[PDB]
Amino acid sequence: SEFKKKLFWRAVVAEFLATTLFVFISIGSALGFKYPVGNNQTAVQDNVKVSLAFGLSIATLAQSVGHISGAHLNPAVTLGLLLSCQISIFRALMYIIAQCVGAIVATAILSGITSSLTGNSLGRNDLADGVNSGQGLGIEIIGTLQLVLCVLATTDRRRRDLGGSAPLAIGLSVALGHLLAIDYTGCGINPARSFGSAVITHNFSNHWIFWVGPFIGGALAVLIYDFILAPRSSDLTDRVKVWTSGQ
Amino acid sequence: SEFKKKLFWRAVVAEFLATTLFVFISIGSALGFKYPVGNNQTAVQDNVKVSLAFGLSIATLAQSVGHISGAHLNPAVTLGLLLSCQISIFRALMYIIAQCVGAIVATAILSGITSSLTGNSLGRNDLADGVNSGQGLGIEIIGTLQLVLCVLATTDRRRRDLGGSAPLAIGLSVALGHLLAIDYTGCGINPARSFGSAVITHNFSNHWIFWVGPFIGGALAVLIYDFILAPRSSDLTDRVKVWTSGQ
Amino acid sequence: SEFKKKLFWRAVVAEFLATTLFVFISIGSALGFKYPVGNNQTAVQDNVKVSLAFGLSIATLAQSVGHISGAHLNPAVTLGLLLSCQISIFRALMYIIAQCVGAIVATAILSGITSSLTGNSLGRNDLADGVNSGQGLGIEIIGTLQLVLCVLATTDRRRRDLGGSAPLAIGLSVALGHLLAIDYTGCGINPARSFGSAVITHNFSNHWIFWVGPFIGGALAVLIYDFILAPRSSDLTDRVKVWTSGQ
Amino acid sequence: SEFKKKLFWRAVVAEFLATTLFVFISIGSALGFKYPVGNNQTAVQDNVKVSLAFGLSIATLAQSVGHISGAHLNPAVTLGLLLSCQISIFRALMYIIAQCVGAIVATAILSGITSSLTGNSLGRNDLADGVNSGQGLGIEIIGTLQLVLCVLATTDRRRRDLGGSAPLAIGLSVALGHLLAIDYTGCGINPARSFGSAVITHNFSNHWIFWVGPFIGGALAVLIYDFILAPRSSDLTDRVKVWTSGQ
Ligand SMILES: CC(C)CCC[C@@H](C)[C@H]1CC[C@H]2[C@@H]3CC=C4C[C@@H](O)CC[C@]4(C)[C@H]3CC[C@]12C
Ligand SMILES: CC(C)CCC[C@@H](C)[C@H]1CC[C@H]2[C@@H]3CC=C4C[C@@H](O)CC[C@]4(C)[C@H]3CC[C@]12C
Ligand SMILES: CC(C)CCC[C@@H](C)[C@H]1CC[C@H]2[C@@H]3CC=C4C[C@@H](O)CC[C@]4(C)[C@H]3CC[C@]12C
Ligand SMILES: CC(C)CCC[C@@H](C)[C@H]1CC[C@H]2[C@@H]3CC=C4C[C@@H](O)CC[C@]4(C)[C@H]3CC[C@]12C
Repeated sequence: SEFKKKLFWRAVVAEFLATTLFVFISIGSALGFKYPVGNNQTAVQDNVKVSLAFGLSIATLAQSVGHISGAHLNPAVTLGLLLSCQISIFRALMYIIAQCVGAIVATAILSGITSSLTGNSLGRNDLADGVNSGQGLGIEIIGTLQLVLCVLATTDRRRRDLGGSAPLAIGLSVALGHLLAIDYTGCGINPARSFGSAVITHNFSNHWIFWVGPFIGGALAVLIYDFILAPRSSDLTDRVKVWTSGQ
Repeated sequence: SEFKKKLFWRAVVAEFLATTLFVFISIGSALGFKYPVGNNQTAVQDNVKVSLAFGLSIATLAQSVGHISGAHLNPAVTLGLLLSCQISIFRALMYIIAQCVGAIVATAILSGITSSLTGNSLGRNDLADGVNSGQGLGIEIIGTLQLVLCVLATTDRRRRDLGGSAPLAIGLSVALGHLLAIDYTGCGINPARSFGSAVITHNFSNHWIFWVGPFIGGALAVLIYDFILAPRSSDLTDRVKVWTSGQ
Repeated sequence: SEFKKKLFWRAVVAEFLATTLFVFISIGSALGFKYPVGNNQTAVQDNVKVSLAFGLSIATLAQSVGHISGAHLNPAVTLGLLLSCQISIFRALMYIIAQCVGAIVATAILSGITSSLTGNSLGRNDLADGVNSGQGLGIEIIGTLQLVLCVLATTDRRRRDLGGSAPLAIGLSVALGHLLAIDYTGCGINPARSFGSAVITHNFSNHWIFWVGPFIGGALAVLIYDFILAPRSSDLTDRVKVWTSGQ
Repeated sequence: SEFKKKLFWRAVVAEFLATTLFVFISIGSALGFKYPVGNNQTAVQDNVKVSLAFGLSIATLAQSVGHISGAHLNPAVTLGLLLSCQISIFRALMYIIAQCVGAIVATAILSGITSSLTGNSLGRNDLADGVNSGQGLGIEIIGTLQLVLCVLATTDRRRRDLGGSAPLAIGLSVALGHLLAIDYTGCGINPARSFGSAVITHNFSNHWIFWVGPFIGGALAVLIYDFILAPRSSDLTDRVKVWTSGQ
């Protein structure tokens, strides 16, 4: 069905390119504070700068490819939309693969560009001092929960009171998550974004947190928005059939 | 009437969950500047970061549950909407109870997560040096007045010139209040948000300010918007009947 | 005509109250960096905080009273709308008087609240070191020019491509002007806002700049938008009659 | 055709004036951190302030002259719209000339205003220490690519899901590019903006990067958005005829 449709592959390529741009721009803005290399200054990372960079990248790329691919740009958001029965399993898998490949390519290109930084971590997400696995896991769970909840509520298609720009809302949610989690874990929040940095830097220390926590948060957000707050008056079998049909 | 309706209880649970997420994310972003614990640095709290975190949390959760619960997320805003005769007394009481419980739960969860911080105040609102009870009370009154005025003017339902995103407007109002009041009192502005921190930290010093001042500001905003600027051409008895009817 | 209409006086009172809230909140956020008084720290004023406070105050109060008074909140913007023949002369004079009185009241209330600050200038706009009268005058002219141009283009009523929130656009224009002019002159940009601080602090040094420059910028913006970019296909006599008719 | 139309010349003058205002305000906000001159402090440039100034200037001027000139304000964006066959070659050339002249005039006026700064570079874009020609070229390419992609996707005219303010989206894209590239190259991103500073400061060191990289990024964005993601079902000859017809 969707395997032989041109629009599906265009959406996959759009997700790949937009994830590449998002990862590259956001991590490049995150690593900007270490420049100039020659100037010896005790520069402090600005959380507002990085959070706004992530949020505006999400908003801009969502405005770019919302009508083309739905503007997922996150394996956790894609998995949440799969669990809310909006996209097919094959589409979700292709989106996750494209996002991971794009993040890896973007991180490699940035590491080539930012090769002058000694000991460059390429914005790799890791636990800060004083934060163990459980606390960072909970922070990631809450951030991805609010992000997936915002995504689900924005793309409900049953609401006539919606106003403003949906890409702006998604970007502000991402920026909120970053303002929350940068000081704690660097705000992984995106399994592809952390996975690309882990692959390029050859460091997978505490990498399971940024793949499990976002998925748990997305699943909790789906459970809440679909069975507590705004239930849908449809049979479960029909929504399960969307996984094998994609419509 | 509303006691036996499923939608009312779904709205109450939505208010509870959204208040939990708001309090947790906002206070976690406020306490982020103290990390890493091992690194001994004279870190300075960024007011822009905390104000944007509060505002974007308000905007995101309002976008999430506006069609479900009305997106109050504030005992002062709920009391103002009660005094403007838009919601029933029972609904207002349930919203206040849910917001307080959610704030307490969020503060407890964050204190569990942020247990590594020595002498962690959990973002407890208190008077700064040089500010007495009256000055902080006035600052809180003005901030809650502008917030409740924005909420009332946005949800007027008689205006056809409204544009953009209403959750964005509410979030920007909250961020404005925080930019005003963080340096003075930490911008309590929300009786549930301060109440949860006071309960968890077992400190109620000058806690009456953050419960009286927001209520006074909300009442003043209701009085202004309903009897000076945009009066409603309806009898007072019919609006009083909304308290016992909820319609 | 308009002297005996209730809506005109409600609009005047709305302008007064919104200008009071704007001046109070914005200057209070500007003076926040000097707290705590007891703590001896070399605190540096954050231009982003003050600019965002001014912009969000403008946006929130415009969202509050746009349908009531038109949300001028600036003697320069009011004079520009008078010169673009949208409001009457009496309405413009009443708006200017109300804005000045509200700014004076707000500055007095804040000085009462911020009395603990030694040598508190109450956010009085003055020329910085290295900037003479001409340079600050030009900066104020450009800032008010872009602000009045944005106000005129937003409230054109002939454009069907308008989107988003107009109060948000006006607030972002104000924040842009502040990001431009805070380091130079403190971004007066509003004759009432500077006038209130000058009256309360009993200091009128270089105060003519903040009353002449904004007016010149507004007049230039009106001239441009009405005779170079988007001319109106109406006789000049009919537009002059709006000054004595108000319709 | 368009040479004898008044609206075309009004659009050209609007582009000139808006580019002048954009360059002047943005570079003035960028150079604000060096004041006061007499006060000897180790002031650090705030990237958030400069990025927000650029973005809000773009958004405000786009809101001002979108219905008049299309709000290009960038030779790279104008070239991208020419390559996407939306504007004529003569219109693109006139827009580029007007933008360059306006940027030169704005930089000269600001240098007159900011003459008190010793060794004032007038915000001239140059490679930072540790960044060679290739890395800065790639950063500029990516920033202009995302900017032109956002511009093309926003002004598609085939999308009915668009919401919010398009000038706000363009301004947020510009602010995102600045948050990315300020630490690396100062975020040239606009050939006119860098060209004016280079002409006024009489320094063209590494100036080819800020004229080649933005053009490459715009061309890549046009290629992507027009042949990979959202192809148009029209013959190439008809779109080529727009270059000589302008319709
Ligand atoms: C992503 C695309 C569209 C734009 C960026 C690609 C180009 C400009 C980038 C990507 C990889 C980069 C190279 C990566 C590594 C190095 C080694 C270093 O010692 C000198 C610079 C050099 C040789 C870089 C030059 C610029 C470069 C070729
Ligand atoms: C709110 C939900 C959905 C997510 C967060 C819940 C989980 C991940 C949090 C909440 C309470 C947390 C615990 C609170 C206290 C402590 C004691 C400390 O010495 C080690 C960590 C530990 C044991 C935390 C581990 C993580 C934890 C269990
Ligand atoms: C504007 C309205 C709605 C709210 C603010 C008004 C009230 C709370 C403010 C305005 C003026 C203020 C007073 C101004 C001056 C002083 C003197 C000082 O040594 C102690 C505090 C005291 C006595 C302030 C107390 C609080 C105060 C009374
Ligand atoms: C762009 C327009 C609308 C507003 C700005 C124009 C005016 C106010 C500006 C532009 C050029 C400026 C002059 C440029 C250079 C100098 C030399 C210096 O030693 C004293 C100030 C002085 C004499 C400036 C005074 C103010 C000035 C005349």
